[PDB]
Amino acid sequence: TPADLLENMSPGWNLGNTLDAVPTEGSWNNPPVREHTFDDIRDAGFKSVRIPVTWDSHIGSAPEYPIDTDWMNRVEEVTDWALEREFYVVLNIHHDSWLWISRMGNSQQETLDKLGKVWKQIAERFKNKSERLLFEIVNEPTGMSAYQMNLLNREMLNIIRSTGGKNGQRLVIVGGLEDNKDELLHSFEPPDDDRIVLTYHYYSPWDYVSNWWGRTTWGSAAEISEMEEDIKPVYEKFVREGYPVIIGEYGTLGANEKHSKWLYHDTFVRLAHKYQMVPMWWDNGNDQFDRAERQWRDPVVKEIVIQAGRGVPNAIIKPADLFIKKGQSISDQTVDIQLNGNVLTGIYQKSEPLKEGSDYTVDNAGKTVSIKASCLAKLLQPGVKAQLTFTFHKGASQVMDIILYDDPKLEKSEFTISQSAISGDLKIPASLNGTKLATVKGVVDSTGRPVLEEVWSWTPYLNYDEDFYEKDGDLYLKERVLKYLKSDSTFTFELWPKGVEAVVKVKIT
Repeated sequence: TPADLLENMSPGWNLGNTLDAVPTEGSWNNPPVREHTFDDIRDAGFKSVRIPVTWDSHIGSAPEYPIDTDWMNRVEEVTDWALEREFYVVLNIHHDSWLWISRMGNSQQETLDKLGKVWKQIAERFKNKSERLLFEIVNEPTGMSAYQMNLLNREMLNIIRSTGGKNGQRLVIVGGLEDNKDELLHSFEPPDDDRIVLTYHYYSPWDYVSNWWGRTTWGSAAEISEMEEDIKPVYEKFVREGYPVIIGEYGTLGANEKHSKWLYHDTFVRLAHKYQMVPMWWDNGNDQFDRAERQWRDPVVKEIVIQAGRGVPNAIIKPADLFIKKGQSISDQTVDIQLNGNVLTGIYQKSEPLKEGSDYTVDNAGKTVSIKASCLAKLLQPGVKAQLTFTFHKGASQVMDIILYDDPKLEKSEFTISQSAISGDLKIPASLNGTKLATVKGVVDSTGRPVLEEVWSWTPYLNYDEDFYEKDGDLYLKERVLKYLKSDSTFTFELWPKGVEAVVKVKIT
């Protein structure tokens, strides 16, 4: 049942940008995966792992398309490591989707024949593995009609089932075009098979999860309702008619603001759990778990996923970052808690409890905390001076950073660039003094229009990572942005806390 799949697999995590890298494992930002990484993911409490695999460069010539023996052995080695740790494991065909499977539209007979020969080999090799191994037919398929998609699912499923044995009953994961929710609802037709699982990916709102166009925060009543409105119809059409469902990918993709990130993950994973959908977290190796340091970049959001993935609601504090300016008058500070049914059990500085009464008070409802000013003053150069851990009877703890900040200071605020010597990003050395980068906008000085008008006409706000970023306290404008510059322009780096900014002028010769 869908309930069974949820109990057994929720929550999951993706081994992203690894076996799916191009041309081979280790070609991108992760080295080839080490066995102990699976021990670390198990320590975290994930019940399942998705192992995206890109087969492309390891597939031999027509007509038999033999998969390189060393590659097949490697994929089995990693898959076995995961299975030995009692994970439910999803094995797929990944970036092949746009590398060659998208030739389906223009050359179906040849492409479908090739994919069939590939799936037959994968199915044969993994035929005798535990039922904890699931096959996913193809990641985010594109370049074909909805009819072709349905045909592809049917034909590949038939190939897997025809190998017999344990593959006769193995769960197989199928979706619509682009693993898209709307396609699943409207153009997808379930194969006639009672051992399939449906899938879609979820990354909405795209501009929030990616921090595009200044969308730095998430969590309005409208946004929460829209998220449930995206998910509920898949439950109504499919889950309550008995189809298990896996959300093969979800998560933030560069969004950094802490409260919103925590709220987004708690809300989504709780909705997934509510509607009996298995949520599998996307992590490209730089997003969440640091495999080299063997620690999570944001431990709190991980604990939120682990608890919400088990149907345990998490309490959410606001603010998550408490900004106090150097020199400012220190008053009692209010912390609101969205309890989500939980009860606050204490507030700690590491292992040392704060004293209720003198350090802080709580209202009768237990959801509004006042941190007394003398306590704050004791807790406090700019930077993180303290971390307060809010513990709850159930669910993840919330950690609030106490940050002393001051006005950000730029060594240089005006830069000259020529249109013919542009090569690499523009570095803007800064002393951010405890502040954090939120977003950036760029305006052409003479016209008042967006610097990137040629691509995004409606806004001057830029996109995280592809246009701007912060690194080691310095600010950067990407080469992409510089190439669109025609005359003198002004960039406004908006920081946390809100209202703090740094203005940089760029002169064009």
